[PDB]
Amino acid sequence: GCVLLHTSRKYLKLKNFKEEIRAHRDLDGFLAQASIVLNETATSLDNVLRTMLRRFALDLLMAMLFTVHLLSDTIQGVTAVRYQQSWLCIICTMKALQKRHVCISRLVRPQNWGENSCEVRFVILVLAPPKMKSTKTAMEVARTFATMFSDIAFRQKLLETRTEEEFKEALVHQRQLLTMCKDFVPFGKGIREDIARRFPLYPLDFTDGIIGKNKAVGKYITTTLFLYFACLLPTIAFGSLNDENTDGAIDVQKTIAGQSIGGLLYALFSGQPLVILLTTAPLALYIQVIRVICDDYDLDFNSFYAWTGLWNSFFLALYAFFNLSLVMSLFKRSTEEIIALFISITFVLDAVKGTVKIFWKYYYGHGQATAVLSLLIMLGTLWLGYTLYQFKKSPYLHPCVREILSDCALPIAVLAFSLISSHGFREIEMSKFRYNPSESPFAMAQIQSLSLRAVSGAMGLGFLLSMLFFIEQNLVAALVNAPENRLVKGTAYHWDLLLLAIINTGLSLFGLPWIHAAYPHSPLHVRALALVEERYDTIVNVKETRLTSLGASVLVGLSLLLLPVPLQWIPKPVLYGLFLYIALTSLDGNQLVQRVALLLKEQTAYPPTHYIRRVPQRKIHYFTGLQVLQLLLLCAFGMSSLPYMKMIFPLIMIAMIPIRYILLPRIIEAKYLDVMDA
Amino acid sequence: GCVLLHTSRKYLKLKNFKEEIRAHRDLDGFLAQASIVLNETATSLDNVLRTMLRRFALDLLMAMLFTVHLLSDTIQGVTAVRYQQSWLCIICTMKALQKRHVCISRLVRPQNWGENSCEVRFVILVLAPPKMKSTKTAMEVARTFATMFSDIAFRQKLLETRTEEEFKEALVHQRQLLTMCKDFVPFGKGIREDIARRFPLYPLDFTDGIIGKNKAVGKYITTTLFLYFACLLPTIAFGSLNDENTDGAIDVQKTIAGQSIGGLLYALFSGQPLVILLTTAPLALYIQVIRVICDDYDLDFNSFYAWTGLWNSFFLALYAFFNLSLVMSLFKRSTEEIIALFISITFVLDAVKGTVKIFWKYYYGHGQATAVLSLLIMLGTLWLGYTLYQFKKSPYLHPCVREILSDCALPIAVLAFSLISSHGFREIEMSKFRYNPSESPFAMAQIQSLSLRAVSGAMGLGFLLSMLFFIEQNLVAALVNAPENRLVKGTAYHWDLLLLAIINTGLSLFGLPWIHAAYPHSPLHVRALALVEERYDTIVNVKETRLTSLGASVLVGLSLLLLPVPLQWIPKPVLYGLFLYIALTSLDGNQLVQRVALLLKEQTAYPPTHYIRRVPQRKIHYFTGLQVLQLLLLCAFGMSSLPYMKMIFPLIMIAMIPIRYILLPRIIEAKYLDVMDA
Repeated sequence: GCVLLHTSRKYLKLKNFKEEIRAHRDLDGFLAQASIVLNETATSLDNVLRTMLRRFALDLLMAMLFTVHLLSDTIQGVTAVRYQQSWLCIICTMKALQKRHVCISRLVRPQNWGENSCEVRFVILVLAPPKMKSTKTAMEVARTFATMFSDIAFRQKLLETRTEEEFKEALVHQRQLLTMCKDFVPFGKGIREDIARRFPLYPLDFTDGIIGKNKAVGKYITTTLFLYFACLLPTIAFGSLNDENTDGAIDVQKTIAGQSIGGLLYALFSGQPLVILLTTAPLALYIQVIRVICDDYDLDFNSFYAWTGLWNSFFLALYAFFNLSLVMSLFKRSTEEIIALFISITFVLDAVKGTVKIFWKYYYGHGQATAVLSLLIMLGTLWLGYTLYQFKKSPYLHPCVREILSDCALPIAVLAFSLISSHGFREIEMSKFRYNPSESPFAMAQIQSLSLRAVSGAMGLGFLLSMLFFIEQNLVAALVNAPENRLVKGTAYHWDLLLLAIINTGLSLFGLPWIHAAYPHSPLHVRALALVEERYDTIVNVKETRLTSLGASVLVGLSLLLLPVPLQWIPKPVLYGLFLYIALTSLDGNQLVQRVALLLKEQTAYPPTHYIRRVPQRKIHYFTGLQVLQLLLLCAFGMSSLPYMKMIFPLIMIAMIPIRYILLPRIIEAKYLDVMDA
Repeated sequence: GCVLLHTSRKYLKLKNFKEEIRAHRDLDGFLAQASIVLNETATSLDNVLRTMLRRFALDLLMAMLFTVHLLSDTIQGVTAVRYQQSWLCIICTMKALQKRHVCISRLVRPQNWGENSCEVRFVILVLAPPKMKSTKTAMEVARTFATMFSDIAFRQKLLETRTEEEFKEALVHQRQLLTMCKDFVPFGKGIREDIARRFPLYPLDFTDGIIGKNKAVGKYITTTLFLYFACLLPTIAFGSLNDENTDGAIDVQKTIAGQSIGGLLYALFSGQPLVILLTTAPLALYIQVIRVICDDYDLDFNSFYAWTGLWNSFFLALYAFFNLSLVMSLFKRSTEEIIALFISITFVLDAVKGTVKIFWKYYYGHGQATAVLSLLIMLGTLWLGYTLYQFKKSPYLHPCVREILSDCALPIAVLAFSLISSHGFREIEMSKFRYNPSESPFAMAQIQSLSLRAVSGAMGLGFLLSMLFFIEQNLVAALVNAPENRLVKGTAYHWDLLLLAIINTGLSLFGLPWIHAAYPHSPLHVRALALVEERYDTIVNVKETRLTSLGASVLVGLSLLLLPVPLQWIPKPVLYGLFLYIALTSLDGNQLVQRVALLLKEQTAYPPTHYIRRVPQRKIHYFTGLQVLQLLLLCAFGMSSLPYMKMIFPLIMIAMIPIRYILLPRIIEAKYLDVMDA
């Protein structure tokens, strides 16, 4: 009965006692239940293995060990390639075991058990159940002992030991050996250097995936379509929100026009073009507050709105000119993810609040079919978009066709349910955003009309706006420029901030809504243009190009000609489903979200991530809990009914840095915190 | 720089040229592009490998080969344990390759390359890309050549060859060598033997998981709860369907009472108690036809209904007494799955037809909020139930808590959305099944009242009913008794058929609806009580017990006391979601469904199933297409508007056997068809 024997040899990295705590935990567990065989007189591998098994407690266990050259799993040391015949590590997996059993047996005399086992003196048997954590599997536990025995000096010390207690002391002693401003002075250098880093690479932005090989034409078209829908609809909602707050001073037409002009300019004359500019709800809050201030006094809305925008741009220009973007590097992964998660929650709350608003107005008559259909459309749009989003991992279809279909998840879900609501349910009227003809012919707002005692108030709002703009712009840019994304071209933090002020001051003078780096869209824009290979998921490269951003801006601008059509065929629930879709898809890769899901996870399902290996689980869960506590602080201030607390929200984000670097070290060791950021 | 080398040795089964076609395909592909090196004068492994690589076309390729003892992957022959040093098979994986390259090099003289490679004469290098089908991976292709070279006689013949053409002929010649009634005579034995097989095991049915170790108390309670909801609701719909067809002759009270009494009796005095009895839509069609016949003539509905039930039981008694259940073994996996899929489609169509009925009555006013909410509730119930159903595979939660929560998918989904529709949407009226007080006091139907010329017509219906009962009872029992399910106790086909007639004749005399083996519930009952371990999914054992069936029947009977409560708090859309849930969950494991999904699958994602290995893909897809054609035949006859074609549906199922055993062999080879059944 001839059979085929498949032998596979792979190099395993030496266990890092300095960094990995599992080695120390496994050594302590072994010391607690030591099974050490001293002066084993058996001259054969079979007898030694049977003796070690008897120390553990049989032919049933002995048989499963084999399939030295007949052993199923073994680990041996190699010297840079000479094998280490001095010691041998035998590994086996048994389904009938509940714990991990490690036995170390020392032979009286060297034994010639094979080509690479001619001088065996130490035999290490590691038995573990198949169902165990990836950090404490049979291979991992053996690597802890293999690394210690890989030292020739340590093996010599073991041979000198005479008693079991001294043998343990050598193991403990070996473990100990293994275990053991100037910037801002040049004000202009930040702006100058960023231009110098980006200007030579400008032509490559328009020909990165168009000219030459690896033509990613389908990716660019899909990403532009994804950006077009993901940007036009929120601006429509924000434009309507401004319309009902400013009583027609700022409408859908101006909001979309500002987004198109600002996006087009940013896509052309800014480094790192993957950042997407969009108006946000906090910006709408400032516009609402400005209207309230202008209502209380005898002040023109456009004049006051322009002046605070001028001060906002002026302070942002100073921030770029003083190279203040460097201090934003203190926002490590610990703080960025919390702020990242908070913004995703806001989009979820906006959809929930909008659904309640529809139910309150229609279902309770402050009719019922509209509210019920609104819930169905919102849930259906989220389901269809998310199902298509996850379709990329499916084995179904041609890889190219599947990638195109999956990357078109948002455009297809919006269009499909827009037809369902508008055409399949014509008899049921649906809530839609208001549309009105042109009212303000893009005036200059008459900045000189406003007098003293009011520009100073605008300066205060402008300074507060600058704090919001400075933090948000750098946070999203840092997320785009995260080390996980390759982006070999470079970063243009200082130049982008200066251009953002230049874009904003133009919008403020014409009364257009302000726009800055929007958190959900930009990484999704990077994620859409990125190439991911299963291993877990790793981004090989990102197609850095201005075509997607520029193309989306043009399409949004062209939508102004046919503006009523989106405002009629696309109801609010479709937008609410879009908000749910982008919020959920933006959490794919969030460090805090994964650890939150980890809390609720069976131990055996814990992935072998870097932070789990280096940081104790107890400390990780404490860090996760503290981050959730910080998240609740953001929710209390950022999503409150009082407008003032929401306006001072950037101060809360600033206050997170002292908590991270002063308060958190007092609770959790600073070394563990640094690993989480890394 | 000391490193750790992990070597793993595993026995690989010799490639079966007789059964597996991939071996022949790989050998033909190698012959088409042969890379044979004859009389290699190199005395070192490195030079031979470099020469073979040059024949393929380098140090980059050479480096990836290693990490003989330094080779990453190798296959060697073992004699029952002596290694075969004559030949060696080297395996490597390269991401830069597009095809599979195999090279065979013969050495002039034996070389001593190691302990197990002291007489190397043949070197086999197999290079394949990582992304390939599981049947044609690097290991699989090497196994084809390893099996051929495992024969010492074949290696001697290769040494005798002088030219490359003769070397190919030896490879071809080696491939050829590797490639190359009485029953029914005892009428009563069927009934007697089944009782003898089940009577000694009767006490074990009530103490299989209650007394002793492995107490599966949570499984029994959950399964009883699952069966209670999965049975009570369809009987409610069928009872209402009978009420609107028979104009009050048969109502919800009688249908539930018949289900409870029939289920309780079957759970007690029947072998293989995992079979669940329930009324079906085709049975309701016969009741509707009986009412129409009784309306056309001057015949009592109860008298005619009882007589056809008497003949149905009489013919079923003869079928059990003549051991006719044996011929049902001809319904192999080829025909059972098609019938299995068809019944699942009927439950899907019933939910769809019911949804259209609600929309037609309410949305179009033949109001709108009811129809829209009905769609939302139906889709929501399916989503929540299916999400909880798939929660069992999740790493989330405690394994015990997760298993209990996931196995309660149907009860939780029904109860949760019943509260949502009845209590969360009180203002929106929902379609509900009719409830009326008791009208018929369980009479005996006065069988003797009916005269001649009408009992003969009942005999015709009874014979047609017997055909439906005989086929359906055996098909579901065969699915329960499938080889995948262990069920070490045995089978009681003949006894179950006789008892089914005894149960049915009692129901017919009292005017209760007939019940037989229901396809969706019974395997799900087996699946709920089964233990599944990931490998793919394999059922270790099934907890065979009568408690779940008996407990569910009692709960259904007790529901008659509080009958209005389910008929009010549970609307039709919740039931429609239940129909969608059971239909979809019943396809988990369907052979036809998996092959249908296979059609739409990328080649690299093809699982290494037995039928793929033995049967060509082209023939598999032809077999899948023919089965779909047979499915369309069932759909045309079984789900048509004409009642007569639906009544003769059992004839269509009978006609499938001649197609399988006479028509299918004419198109696809009989050997391939037998593999599909196996």
